[PDB]
Amino acid sequence: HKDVKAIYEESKILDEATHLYGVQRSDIHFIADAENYVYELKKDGESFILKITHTIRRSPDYILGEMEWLHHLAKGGLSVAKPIASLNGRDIEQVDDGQGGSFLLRVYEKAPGHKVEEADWNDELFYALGQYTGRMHKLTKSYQLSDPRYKRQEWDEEKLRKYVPADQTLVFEQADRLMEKLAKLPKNQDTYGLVHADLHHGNFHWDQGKITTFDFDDIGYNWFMNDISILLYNVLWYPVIPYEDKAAFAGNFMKQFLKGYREENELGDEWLAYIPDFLRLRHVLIYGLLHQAFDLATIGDEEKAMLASFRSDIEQAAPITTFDFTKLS
Ligand SMILES: Nc1ncnc2c1ncn2[C@@H]1O[C@H](COP(=O)(O)OP(=O)(O)OP(=O)(O)O)[C@@H](O)[C@H]1O
Repeated sequence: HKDVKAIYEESKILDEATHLYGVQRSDIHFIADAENYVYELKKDGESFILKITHTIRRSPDYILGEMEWLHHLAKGGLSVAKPIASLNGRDIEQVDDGQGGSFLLRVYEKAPGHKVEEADWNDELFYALGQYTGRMHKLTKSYQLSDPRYKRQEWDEEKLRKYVPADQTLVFEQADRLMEKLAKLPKNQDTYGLVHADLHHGNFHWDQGKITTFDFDDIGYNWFMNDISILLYNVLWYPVIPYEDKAAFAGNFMKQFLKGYREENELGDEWLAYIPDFLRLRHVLIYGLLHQAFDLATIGDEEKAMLASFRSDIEQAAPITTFDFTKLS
């Protein structure tokens, strides 16, 4: 982001990171610069990830909410990429930028193992995901926010009039209609809570059967089942091995997943009926995301094809898959 780029002096800030985490520049290796500057850190045969944002993008209060939730999960025995306390004991280190803002550094453990590959993509993985997500939801039920200042967002706070062309009347009607239905869903301790909100196979590592999640940047309050539907949406979108039949792959994924999940959390079967609304809601979000990403002026025929496919799905309230999830009772 250009306002942040304008301020960042990588060598100056990374020297701070050296003073703050005890890892020399030699051992700090650039990885990405999208929503954070991301570096891998290596020391004593161990690996860590360092992320850096800024106050122009995120408040420390906000990120402290994430840190608090990770601590709770780790404390309860869930394998997560734990934040690493700086030499001053902090999970977030604020580095003054010299002009009234701060860079926000944080370091996490590098999750053991690798992103899943074709040999790992099978019913045992989908079962394991189910077990792991069930443990996660179970543990979030006992999470106690320490103060309202660190409070994360509600399900409907990250719809598309800001980013979509204002003449797409039918898009907004369907989306409005969808969000109004969803607002009426019951929220209680056994249906709704702080959840990861962005589970896919880019966001976890697999190490001889053991899952560890990372990228908790966007955690928020949401329904347990929507947390689950977001995983489903992503695995339907970019599976590691392509599937032949969408509905039957959706059905089997959720069968394997729910068998594992039922070992670890009790979520009422009435929730199954709302998997297709939640898949549709994620479709709406993506469509809004692609309008923010795309410059409609400089966009080719393929980008417009993508946009068109999404647009007619939304407009016609088309199911993302035809599988009937109520049969997995
Ligand atoms: N705690 C962590 N443990 C292990 N790997 C991590 C951790 N955090 C981030 N990564 C990995 O380091 C990089 C983080 O980069 P970033 O989140 O900016 O990119 P991404 O959008 O996830 O993926 P890509 O850049 O490949 O499209 C990714 O390759 C990510 O999978």
